[PDB]
Amino acid sequence: LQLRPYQMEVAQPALDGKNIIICLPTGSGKTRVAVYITKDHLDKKKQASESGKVIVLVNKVMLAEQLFRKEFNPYLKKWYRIIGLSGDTQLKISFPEVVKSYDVIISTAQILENSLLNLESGDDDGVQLSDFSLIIIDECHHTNKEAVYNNIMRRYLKQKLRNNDLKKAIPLPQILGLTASPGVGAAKKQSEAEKHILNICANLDAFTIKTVKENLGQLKHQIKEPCKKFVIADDTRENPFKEKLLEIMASIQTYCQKSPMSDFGTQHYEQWAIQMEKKAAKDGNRKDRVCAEHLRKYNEALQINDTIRMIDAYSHLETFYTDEKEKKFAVLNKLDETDEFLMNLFFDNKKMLKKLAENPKYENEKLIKLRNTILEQFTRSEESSRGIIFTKTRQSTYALSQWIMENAKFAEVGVKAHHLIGAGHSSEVKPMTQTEQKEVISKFRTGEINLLIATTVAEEGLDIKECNIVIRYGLVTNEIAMVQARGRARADESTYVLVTSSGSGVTEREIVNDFREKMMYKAINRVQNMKPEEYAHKILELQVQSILEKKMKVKRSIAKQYNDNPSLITLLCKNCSMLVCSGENIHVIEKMHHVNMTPEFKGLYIVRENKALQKYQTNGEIICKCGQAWGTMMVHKGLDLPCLKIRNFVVNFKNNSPKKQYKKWVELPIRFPDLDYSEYCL
RNA sequence: CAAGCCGAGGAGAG
RNA sequence: CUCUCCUCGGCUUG
Ligand SMILES: Nc1ncnc2c1ncn2[C@@H]1O[C@H](COP(=O)(O)OP(=O)(O)NP(=O)(O)O)[C@@H](O)[C@H]1O
Ligand SMILES: [Zn+2]
Repeated sequence: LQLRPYQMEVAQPALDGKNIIICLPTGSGKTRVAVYITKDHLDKKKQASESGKVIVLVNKVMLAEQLFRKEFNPYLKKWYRIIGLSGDTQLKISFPEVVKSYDVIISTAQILENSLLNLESGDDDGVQLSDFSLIIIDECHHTNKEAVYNNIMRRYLKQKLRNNDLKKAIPLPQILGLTASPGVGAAKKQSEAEKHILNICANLDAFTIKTVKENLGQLKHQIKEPCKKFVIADDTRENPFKEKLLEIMASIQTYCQKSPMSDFGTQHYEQWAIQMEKKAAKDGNRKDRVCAEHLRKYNEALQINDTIRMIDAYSHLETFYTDEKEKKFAVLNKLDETDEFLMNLFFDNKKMLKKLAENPKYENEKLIKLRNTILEQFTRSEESSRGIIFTKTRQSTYALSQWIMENAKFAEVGVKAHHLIGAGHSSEVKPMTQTEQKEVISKFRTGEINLLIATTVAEEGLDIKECNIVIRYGLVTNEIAMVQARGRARADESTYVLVTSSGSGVTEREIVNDFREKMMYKAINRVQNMKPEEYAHKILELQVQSILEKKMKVKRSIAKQYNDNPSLITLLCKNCSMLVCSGENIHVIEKMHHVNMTPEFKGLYIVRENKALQKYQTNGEIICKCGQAWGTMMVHKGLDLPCLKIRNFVVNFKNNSPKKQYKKWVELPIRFPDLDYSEYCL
C-alpha cells in the first residue's frame, strides 16, 4: 500500500487517539487511508501488548464484500485476520464468536445493533463496545435522527458520560468517521448549518473535521471536477393528446359531482383523489372511490406525459384496463353501472388515443435535448464512452432503456445501454435483485453497456467505473446527491448536466443546493478554527441534548398501541362493501404473517396467475368477486394457506362504526393469535 | 427466484 | 402533520 502526501496530513492526528471525522473529496483514496490507519492501529496495539480489534461499519450490503475484496484483504492478508459480514451470508449466526477471532471485521451495521440489544435484552451472548478498540465508519452524513448508526453512538456517548461522571473508567474505543461531505441538514442560515455540523460531531464524539488544505495542488492535479451545465426547454403545444385526456377526466368528475379546487396533471389533485377514495371507503359509497382509483391513474399518465412519450402513458393505461377486464372475466367465469360507464368511456377512445399518441410532430422537448447532449459526447469520445443517466422513477428507466434500444441512432454510435433500479419490494413495480445489480456493474466495468439509466441507487455506495457524461433528468434531491454525482465524472472532458422543463422549479433547487455546497465549507472553516474549549463546551451540550432527546422519545413511544382486542372487528372488502372475515378466524405464523384458514373465506376468492413469475406460478395473487385484489398465496408446512393484506380491506368496529384504513398491520392496536393446527385438525 | 413483516433516511406537494 | 416518489437495512415462509 501507498501513503499519499495529502492523505498523510489528514490522517495524522488519528494515529494517536483523536477520534475524528474525515471529509475529503470523492475518489481521493478514502478507503486506502482507512486501511493505513487500520494497520497502524493494530501494529501499535500489538507493540503495547494490548488487544486490538477494528470494526468497519457500512450502510449497504455490497460495500462490505466490496471492501473485503479490493482494499482490506489484499493488503492485510499477511499480518492479520479479516472477514466480511452482511445479511447475505451465514456468519451472522455466531457474531459474538467471530469477534473472538478476526481482528479486522467488516460489517453491515444493524448486525451490530441487534447483537447489542440481544446482550441487553435477552440472555444471549451478545457483545459490548468494550470488546473493540476502533470503529471505522463510512458515509458519516447518515448520522441523524434515529437512523442506524446512531443508536450505536448514543450508547457510546451514554457510556462516555458514565466515564466522565466517574472521573469526578472503561477504556472506550476510538472512532473514525469517513465521508465526502457531511452536508448541511436543511438550514436557511450559515449559523444553523454550523449547528448541524456540530450536531454530527457530537454524534461522533469528534475532535475535528480535517479537510485537506495544505497539499491542495496535488489534489487538483490528481483529482478534478466536471463542468456544470444546464439544458432547458419549454412546451406549449400539447397538441392532440393532453386535452384528449382532460376531456375524459372532466366527464368522469361531472359524473361524480366532485369539485377538486385544483388542476389536472399535478400532485395536489392526486392527494385529493387519495383522501376522497379513503373517505368513500370509510363510508362505503362506491361511484366515487372507483372513479378516484381511475383518476389517479389518469393523473399519473399525464405526469409522465410531461416527461415521457404519450405511448408510454397509453401503455400504462392499457396494462391497467387489460388487467381489470381479465379480472372481471376470471370472476364471471355483475357489471355495475360504474365500471360499465368507465369502460365504455375508455375503450371507445382507445383506438383514438393510440392514433393521437403516435405523432412525431410533437413528441417532447427534453428527450430531444438529451438526444443532442448524448450524441455530442458519444461522437466526441469514440469507444471510451461511459455514460450515466439519472431520473426519478423506475418506469421512466424502463421507458428510456426501451427507446434507446428502439431508435437507431443511439445503436449506431455504439450507445449500448441498460437500466437500473433498487430492490425495494413496493411501489407497484417489480424491483430488481442484487445479483442483477452486481452483474450490470461488472458489465459496465467490462464495457458491455456504455450507459446506465438509474434512480437514486447510483448516487452512493456501489462502485461504478469513472464516467464522462453524467446527466440529470428531472431530479434534484439535495446537495449530497448533487456532489456525489458530481464526483463520478473523471476522464477529462467530463460534465454534469441538468435537464428540466421551464415551468417547474428545478433550476431553483439546483442553485439552492449549489449555495448549500458553498455554505457548508464556510461553516467547516468556522468550526475548525473554533477554540477547543468552546468547541468542547458546545459538543458536550449537544451530546447531552441528544441523549435527553432520546429518553423523552422512549417515554412517549413505549407501546402507543397496546389494547389487544381479539375479535372486536369485521374486515370488509374495500371495493364492494362486503363482509370477508372476522378477527377470530385469522391467525399468524412466525408472529409475522397474517392468514386465515376457514373454508368460508376459502370459497370467496379467485386466483389469477402471476405475471411476475412468467418473466410455473408459486405465489398466486388473490382477487375478490368484485375484482379488488386482496392478498397472496402462501406455503407454510405445505399448506397452501392464503395470506392477505390490510391495505385492500376496511375495518368495521362493532360499537359505533368509525371505519378506518391502516395501510399496514402494526398500526392497529389489537393483537391476533398465533397459528396452531389444533383447529381444522384432530 | 418468489411472497410477505418491521424499521430508517432523502425529496417533492399539501 | 399527512400523501406521493426514491433508496436502504434487518427478518421470516417457500
Ligand atoms: N494512496 C493511494 N495510492 C495509490 N493508489 C491509490 C491510493 N488511493 C487510491 N488509489 C487508487 O484509486 C482507486 C481506488 O480509490 P478511490 O478511487 O478513492 O476509491 P474510493 O475510496 O471509493 N474513493 P470514493 O469513491 O470517494 O469513496 C484505485 O485505482 C487505487 O489504485
Ligand atoms: Zn369485492
